[PDB]
Amino acid sequence: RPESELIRQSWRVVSRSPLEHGTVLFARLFALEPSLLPLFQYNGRQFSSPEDSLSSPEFLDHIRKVMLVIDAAVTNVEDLSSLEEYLTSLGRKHRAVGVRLSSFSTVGESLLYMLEKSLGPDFTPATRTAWSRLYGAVVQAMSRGWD
Amino acid sequence: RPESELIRQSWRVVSRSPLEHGTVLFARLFALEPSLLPLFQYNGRQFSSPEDSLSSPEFLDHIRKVMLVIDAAVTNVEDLSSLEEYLTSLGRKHRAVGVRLSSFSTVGESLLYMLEKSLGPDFTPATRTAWSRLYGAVVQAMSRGWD
Amino acid sequence: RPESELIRQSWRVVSRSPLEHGTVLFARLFALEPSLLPLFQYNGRQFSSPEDSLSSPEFLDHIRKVMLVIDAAVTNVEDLSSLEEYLTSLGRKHRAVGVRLSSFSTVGESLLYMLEKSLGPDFTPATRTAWSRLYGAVVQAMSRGWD
Amino acid sequence: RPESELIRQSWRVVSRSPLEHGTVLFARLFALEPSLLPLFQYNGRQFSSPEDSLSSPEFLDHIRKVMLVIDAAVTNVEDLSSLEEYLTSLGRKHRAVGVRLSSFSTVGESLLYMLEKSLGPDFTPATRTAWSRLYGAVVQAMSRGWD
Amino acid sequence: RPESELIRQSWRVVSRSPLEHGTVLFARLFALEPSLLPLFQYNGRQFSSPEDSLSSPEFLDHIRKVMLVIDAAVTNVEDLSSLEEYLTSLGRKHRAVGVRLSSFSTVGESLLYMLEKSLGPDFTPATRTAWSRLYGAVVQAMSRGWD
Amino acid sequence: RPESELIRQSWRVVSRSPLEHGTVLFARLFALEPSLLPLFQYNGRQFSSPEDSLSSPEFLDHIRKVMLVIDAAVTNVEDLSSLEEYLTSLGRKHRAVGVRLSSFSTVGESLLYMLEKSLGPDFTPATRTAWSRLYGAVVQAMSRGWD
Ligand code: HEM
Ligand code: HEM
Ligand code: HEM
Ligand code: HEM
Ligand code: HEM
Ligand code: HEM
Repeated sequence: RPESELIRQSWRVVSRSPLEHGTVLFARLFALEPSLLPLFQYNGRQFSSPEDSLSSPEFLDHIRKVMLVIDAAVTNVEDLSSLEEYLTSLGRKHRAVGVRLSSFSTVGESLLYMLEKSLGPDFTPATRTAWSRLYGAVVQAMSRGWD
Repeated sequence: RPESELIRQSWRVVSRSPLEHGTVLFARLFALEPSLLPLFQYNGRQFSSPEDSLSSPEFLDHIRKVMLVIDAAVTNVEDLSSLEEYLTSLGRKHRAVGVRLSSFSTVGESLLYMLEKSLGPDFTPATRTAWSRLYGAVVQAMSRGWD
Repeated sequence: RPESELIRQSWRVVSRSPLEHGTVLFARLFALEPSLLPLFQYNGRQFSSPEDSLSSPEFLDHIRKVMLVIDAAVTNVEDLSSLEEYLTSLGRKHRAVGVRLSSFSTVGESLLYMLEKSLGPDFTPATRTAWSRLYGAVVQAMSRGWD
Repeated sequence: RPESELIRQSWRVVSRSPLEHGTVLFARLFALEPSLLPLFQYNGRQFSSPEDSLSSPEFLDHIRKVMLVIDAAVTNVEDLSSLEEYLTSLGRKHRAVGVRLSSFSTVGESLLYMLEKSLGPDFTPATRTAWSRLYGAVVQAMSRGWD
Repeated sequence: RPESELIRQSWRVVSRSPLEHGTVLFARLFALEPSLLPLFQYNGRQFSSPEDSLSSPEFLDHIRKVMLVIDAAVTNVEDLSSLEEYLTSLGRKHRAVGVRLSSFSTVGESLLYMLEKSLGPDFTPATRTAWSRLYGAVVQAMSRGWD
Repeated sequence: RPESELIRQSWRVVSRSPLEHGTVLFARLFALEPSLLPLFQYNGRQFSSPEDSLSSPEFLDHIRKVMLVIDAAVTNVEDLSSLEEYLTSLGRKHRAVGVRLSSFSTVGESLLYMLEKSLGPDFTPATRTAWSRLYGAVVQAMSRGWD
């Protein structure tokens, strides 16, 4: 709740260029968990390398979608239960596409990584903790989709 | 069932040189999930790098075994319950050797990858879907081995 | 000269979002030649991983500079001797920063890679050849900087 | 129990320089499962590359802690129930820090890898089996922490 | 000359399945020098990942060609000057395709690697030395192509 | 010369545990230039992966040798011509073992990387510059070995 400001202020920097920042998050994600790459299947084809995904307009569009859902979480940072229904169904989608629930922890690490690299000295441990708890709440809501 | 032909016709190309095609599938598998490499323990030793596994006659023999089980699935594409018992026990084996059930999804992605690269324009989305469902059925049967 | 049109038409697609396309080229470059990463030294620090470079405003600014020099080459596709002086000095710069001349061949491969992935079916072998020869001419001019 | 000697004798070599050997185990671990790297969060920061973790005094200190817990397992090789309580709580810790139980299988593979490379011809299949069963017992005790 | 037998006897094992062994050599080559991958340009396209090259009939055909040139070197192990002309022109080819002379040292390391993994205990240091000198002589002849 | 103190003070931290710091430098080196790994040939065998080199007592011994030569450069920071003869012959050695002169630039980047990670805030750009120039002088002397 004091850290709701910490979320708000830190997100301001990154929301100004969501694709550039989102591309950091996804490049980091594939570096940590390369087995996620085949799950982005567009026009019946699999990306061979992570740099392949960055040439795909559909993949970059998904980066934008991801950033908009995080942006919705920031907007509702003070009460995330308003998004529970939407997030539950987003979890069910991703379950359908083949994402394991556990892969969302790597996503969280990739989000925290992108924030640390963007904010530098401004990524205080209280900012880390706040984002950890906001992201934790998002994934909690999403996890409902897996049962 | 119409796609049983799609399975049959597409497999014809790859079954003519099963080791060459199987080597693609396994090179792709280790690229996506490097932590599978230590599970192939022959003569009490661990492969250091994926290219090490390709020099091992026992490892290449396992590639041939893998291709023969897929070949059996194609032969019984129209009724896979004939193989359920064999596949259940194959799952129990792999559980014993240390493979997590979830790793079989990466195997599926590696199989679809090898088929896409071998068939090129001939890997139609209906062919993708058919193989996804055949492979899904194989792993369903195998998953019984984990309980 | 007929292929000067091939250059012009193919570049139109990519010049509309130069950073997005340039990010493909650089991600590919570091995947092929990871030893280039330490040469981008901003504020006395070295990037640890390729995804680190994508969070750096200075690094992304260099991507934009790269795309503008290629854009100048396209503008002068019909007579590149107008840029020889500028390109010679750009080569001398890069020599100073520690880039080996030979690394520019990997850059060429990364440029052709980004074009192939962006143009798909539109990247005809005549388009490949044209870009190979335009890029070859740019590097020829730049190579003067190394003596 | 005869292999309790096999454990004892084989550990003697490695316990003389625990950090050097532990560094092998961890370099191998990150090579197999790169997604573990962000879990070592010291001073609110994430390591970008595995070589980053090797410059961290806190990370090297954790290597030493790891080796001391294995050393305790060797000391109690003949009766591991004396360590059950300590190990259960160590599991609960690691659960808290974000380690999935399943990641401990990769740790086991990394431990067996380091032992094979250190012992060479001396890593007999009976030595492999003994360490597999000792490590299996340690993780069994630790797994209690996850429920 | 005594080691001409060492060459002959050691090559016998590998020449029985040249593609399988050649695939080890090339997988190792791309692992050491990933920047070689774009040089294999078939039908105007670049392989994204090393596992892509293993699905390409043209790439596997080149593996077979490579093994046949080494096989010719073994046949003329006692007098390599008979192949100088052929090898000089093979060097000129490869120069044309964009291979740097220096990359042939990595090839040598990949050849020695494949031999070590295939021969195991049979890869004696005298066998290593013999192959080093045979390969050195082949590349010496090839190096003429670069001037 | 004022920066001779900058060299001296910064080296003090790292010389207290030369193997630990040297292991960072070499892990970084293989991450940037994997093709260097086969050049460390001990007992006629090639390391498959970088983590293999860290289990080798001979390889770790070479890390110690490397650190002692740098330590000699620091001791003679105020007049490096005293070491020219020794360094020239060290260059001739390395030429013999198969190291290309150009690979020593990657070594320099790996040394600067290890220093940055060890010194953190203490690695000022004047400290970077000083080490760049000291290392540059060492390699200049070594380069004599290549002609
Ligand atoms: C584990 C990493 C992830 C993977 C592999 C993944 C994959 C996918 C796939 C396959 C689709 C369907 C195809 C498409 O619409 O592009 C999709 C859609 C979508 N994703 Fe992701 N995703 C990941 C993480 C996320 C995250 C973290 C968010 C935001 C919090 C997100 C937001 C969205 C949205 C908004 C859609 C479109 C929604 C719809 O059609 O109902 N994704 N994702
Ligand atoms: C996740 C990837 C896989 C791994 C790590 C793996 C590993 C192993 C291991 C350790 C063995 C025992 C040693 C040996 O016989 O070589 C084995 C045996 C075998 N595997 Fe796999 N395997 C994988 C996937 C597959 C697949 C997908 C198939 C076919 C659908 C398959 C078919 C076989 C067969 C037929 C045997 C011998 C059967 C027996 O002894 O009862 N394997 N595998
Ligand atoms: C081998 C890959 C390359 C590397 C490692 C590299 C590195 C650098 C570095 C260190 C600088 C100085 C710092 C900076 O201004 O950001 C720089 C500047 C610059 N680069 Fe690159 N570069 C590469 C390729 C290119 C290419 C292919 C182009 C365009 C054809 C290009 C265009 C520029 C421009 C326009 C500048 C600023 C010019 C100036 O200050 O005079 N670079 N590059
Ligand atoms: C999966 C690989 C592992 C990861 C990611 C991991 C991570 C961590 C983390 C984050 C901490 C807390 C911060 C710290 O104290 O450094 C920790 C502490 C610790 N770890 Fe590990 N660890 C792993 C494996 C192990 C193993 C295998 C052992 C020994 C069997 C071990 C022994 C310890 C000990 C003794 C502590 C301090 C205990 C305490 O504070 O109560 N760790 N580890
Ligand atoms: C550095 C690694 C190498 C690369 C990147 C490479 C690449 C190529 C390329 C691009 C071609 C032309 C396209 C083709 O015919 O497939 C080729 C042809 C060929 N290569 Fe290689 N090559 C390498 C090593 C070798 C080696 C070591 C040998 C045997 C000693 C070899 C034997 C051949 C032969 C016999 C041909 C066909 C000859 C001709 O058309 O005149 N290559 N290679
Ligand atoms: C490019 C990275 C390097 C590689 C691949 C490399 C490789 C080798 C090899 C193969 C040997 C012979 C076998 C052995 O004695 O272990 C050696 C010896 C040695 N190296 Fe390195 N080396 C590298 C960098 C360095 C550096 C930077 C230094 C110190 C500045 C150094 C200092 C030494 C010393 C003192 C010896 C023993 C000297 C002798 O026998 O005359 N090495 N190195």
